[PDB]
Amino acid sequence: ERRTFGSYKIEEITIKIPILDDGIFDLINYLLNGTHFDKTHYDYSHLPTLERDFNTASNYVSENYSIIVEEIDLNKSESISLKSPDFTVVLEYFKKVRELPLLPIMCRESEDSISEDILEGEGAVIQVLKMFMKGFLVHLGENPNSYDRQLTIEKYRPLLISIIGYEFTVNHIYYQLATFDNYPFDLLRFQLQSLIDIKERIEKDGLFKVITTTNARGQYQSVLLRGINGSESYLNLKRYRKFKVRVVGNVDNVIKNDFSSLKLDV
Amino acid sequence: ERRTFGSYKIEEITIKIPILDDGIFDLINYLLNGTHFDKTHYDYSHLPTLERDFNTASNYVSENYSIIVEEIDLNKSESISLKSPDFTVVLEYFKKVRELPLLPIMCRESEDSISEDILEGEGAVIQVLKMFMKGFLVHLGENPNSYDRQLTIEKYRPLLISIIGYEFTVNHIYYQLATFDNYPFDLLRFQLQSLIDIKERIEKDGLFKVITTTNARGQYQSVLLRGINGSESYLNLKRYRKFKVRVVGNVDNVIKNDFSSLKLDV
Amino acid sequence: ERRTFGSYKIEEITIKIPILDDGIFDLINYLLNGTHFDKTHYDYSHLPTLERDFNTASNYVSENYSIIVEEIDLNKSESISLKSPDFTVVLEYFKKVRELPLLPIMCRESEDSISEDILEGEGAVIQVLKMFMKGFLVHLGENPNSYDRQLTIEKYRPLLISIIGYEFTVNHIYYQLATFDNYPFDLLRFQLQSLIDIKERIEKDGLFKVITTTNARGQYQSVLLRGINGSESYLNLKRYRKFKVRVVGNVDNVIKNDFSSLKLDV
Amino acid sequence: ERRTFGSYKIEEITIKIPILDDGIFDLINYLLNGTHFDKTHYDYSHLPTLERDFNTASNYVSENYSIIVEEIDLNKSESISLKSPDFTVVLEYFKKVRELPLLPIMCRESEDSISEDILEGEGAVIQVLKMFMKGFLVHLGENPNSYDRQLTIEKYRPLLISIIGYEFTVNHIYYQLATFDNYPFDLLRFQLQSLIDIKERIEKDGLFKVITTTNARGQYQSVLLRGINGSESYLNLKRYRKFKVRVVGNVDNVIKNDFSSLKLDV
Repeated sequence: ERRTFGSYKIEEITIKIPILDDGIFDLINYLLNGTHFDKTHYDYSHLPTLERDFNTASNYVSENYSIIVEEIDLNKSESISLKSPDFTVVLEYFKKVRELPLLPIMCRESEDSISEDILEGEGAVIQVLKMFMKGFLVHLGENPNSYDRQLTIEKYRPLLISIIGYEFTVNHIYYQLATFDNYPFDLLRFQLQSLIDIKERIEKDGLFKVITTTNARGQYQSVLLRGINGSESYLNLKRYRKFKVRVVGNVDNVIKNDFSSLKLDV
Repeated sequence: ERRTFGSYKIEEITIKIPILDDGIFDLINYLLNGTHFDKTHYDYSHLPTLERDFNTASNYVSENYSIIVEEIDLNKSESISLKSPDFTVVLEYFKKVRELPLLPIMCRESEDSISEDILEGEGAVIQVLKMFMKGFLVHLGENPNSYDRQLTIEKYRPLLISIIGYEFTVNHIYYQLATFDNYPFDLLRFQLQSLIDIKERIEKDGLFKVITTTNARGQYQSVLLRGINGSESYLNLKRYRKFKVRVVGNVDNVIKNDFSSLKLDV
Repeated sequence: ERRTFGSYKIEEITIKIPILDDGIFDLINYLLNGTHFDKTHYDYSHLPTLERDFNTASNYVSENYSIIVEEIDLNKSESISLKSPDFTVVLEYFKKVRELPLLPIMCRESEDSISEDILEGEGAVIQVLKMFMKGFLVHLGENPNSYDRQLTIEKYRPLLISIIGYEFTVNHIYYQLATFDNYPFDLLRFQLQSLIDIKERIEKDGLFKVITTTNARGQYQSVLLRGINGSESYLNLKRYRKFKVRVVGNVDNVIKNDFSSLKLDV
Repeated sequence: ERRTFGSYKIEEITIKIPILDDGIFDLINYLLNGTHFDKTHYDYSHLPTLERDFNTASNYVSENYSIIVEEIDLNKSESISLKSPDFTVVLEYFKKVRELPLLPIMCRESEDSISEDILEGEGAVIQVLKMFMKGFLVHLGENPNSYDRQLTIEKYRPLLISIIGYEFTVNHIYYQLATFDNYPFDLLRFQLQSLIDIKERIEKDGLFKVITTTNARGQYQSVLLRGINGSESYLNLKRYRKFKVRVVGNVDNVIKNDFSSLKLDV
């Protein structure tokens, strides 16, 4: 059941709406386990240095996951969630509920205080995801679909966001990609080229804004990104699921029998 | 939207049951209109003399259809049905209901009284359908499916029946094919070869039996076929429908754009 | 209650979804009556020769509308609809239901048989709409909104289509604009520039495809456009309404009174 | 998200009723925290000595609030309420309920017994609110609305009441303003001028009346104000809420792109 890396799939439901398979839920679980590409469900010539970054980031995320795996109850569904711009994972577990800020880029006054091996671990993670998106887009271009006009990149926004955060804590393409979660596929297929213009001044003074609402029972902090149009968008939760894969098995038919051979009447 | 002749298609529905597209409902309508293969929704090298028989039978069925088209009301859905062994078509029409015995082979005491042109018309029809089935089976062998074990030939039984009727009013393959409407696909894919054995005696004395039930309000006549096992099966009605084809259009994508060309960061 | 020509407006509803006001329903009614710009609900320096084309097309559409106005019953809501690519209007009328193919460009084997005054009338209509869209887009750029990322050009597709039809029966911009009814606003605000590439070959052989489905009770004809990606889209109905304008009246306040004048205590 | 001080806002709801935003709920919370104007959600030239009184009163209210903050449970919505004429705040708190008489002016036989710093604190509070109302009214005059005829000052009555209490425990404008909670906006916009006449005799003998009803389970005390018409009104509870502010963010669009530049056909 192997597949190319960074893939997506399209499935139909009707009462003919399609839905997309991301390559993330499984990707998240793989990074949870530190699993290596060989023992994965996964033609990568144009993917330079893919494996070393892959497995280094897999291990780094593996121990980070273990950091909270240690506390987990035996007894204590799966509805993993992600938050921009510190790109934090969110879990739940019942008897029959935690988080981790994978890439905190909002404020880091430990540029040299944090050890360089940890920094390289995060850099490996962010580059891995960067190339993962590059693969996902190559995949989009490689095969077009009837349903290319029905959905948007919207899931992947925060990852691109994390990219630009590193950019400030070290671009035009990834930024403007992030700017439109609602952006459609074949559009990008058309105008990957001229995505060049804000020019310098709206990002020299912070890429994002931070606002807290004093809800009188707490302090709902929130991050408010600004996009190259010079505009803004609130960051929002996005609960995940993952489709229960079909039992279907490959036909792999070998008989390929001839029919003219049989002495049919005429 | 062209396709190969004699095709079938497989469609999924779930609350993952598949259903088959026959190539008959459309085929019936085409024979209704006498339409020629060029102006059809339809790689036929192994189909000898296909076109001349095709269009001759199309015309013959066209006038036969007109025989009852003349009487039809303007105002007076579509639920066409077929009956073995005279292979009769059945129509309905409402304001917002007839039949025709296309190939009556039960009793014909007009072997020379019926003109030879009419006889050639029916022979063209029966051969056309014969090759149509041969194509359908070549199609089955050409592409196998996950769902090859889920359905049977059951729709096409009466046509094979009509074949054997001509055989008596002029075989092993088509007979035994007809014998099992419940017969599965890939089985035939396996054992097309040895389908040879009843030997002479159960068919010298009539291929079928005829029984009428005196239901006290009418005489329900019925034909009871016997199969090479030396067994029997009652012939049954089979109401038809036809799926409302999807609006889907061919992507026919031409851009096939490169991606390494864009100056992505790394 | 005057407004600039070719305008749009944005209105909120919630149980904060916005909806757009087109400038079409009213525009359609104005062309129905042949009304001139002076006696309209409507800063047009950059609109060359606007009035002469405006009123000529208004008159032409007025008589064309009268062509079916003559037959209308006294007694016999309003749910006007439009169809590409002949860009036909659709009406209904009850006691307490027609159409007209305004710009038939699918097939016209009367290039010189049709008088030149009629041809100039249609050309005036199509240019009028062309500039109307140019104004609509200037309007989009002039004022951006919070909700610029929530809707698409989708209403106006067929008009752009009619444009390209004239192009064949005499471009890159209007074509690619039409190609994406789902296209978002501020995107166009960004990349109006580089919209240049199919190159010659997919449009030399017909801009559109025509397919009829033999639904066994009729012949549902349909037109299937192809877009610069080399892809396709089915053309679809779009029922219209028009919001019942609010009773609101301009405050136009004139008092602008001072307050420090009153002998407030401190 | 800064705004001018003492503001109000107008919001629409329909099944087009408007509602007003006060500048009080937030103001109450700010005085709860002793917050200073700089770190507030808030062009004040005509506001003399605003900041010193602002922050002094903020601190005074802050400790007064702390007086009951000390007792509050950790675990133990928000429905703050105010009562004239001692202008007392009212709170509630649940697991998942107190008051404070901010400006008791009904009876104070401690004119010199109460220290002068406390007295200056209350005087700062009352002047702060006095100017706050003056700003609110300047705001009303500065921008008029369609809905100026749909609501009344009714929320702010008790504050004006507290004013007149100080007047006795040290006017025509603030008194008559208080006299009509049901008074409409643009009226005041018209006749701020001649609000002069009861003349001396109905207020020399107490501004208000006090009546207790022996409800046989308690003593429901109540204060009964008298207005310059020589009439009366019972003082009433007014439960508060505060709208959950919209997530909306400022567009702050910067592109302001030209359109004639693109080589549109005509």
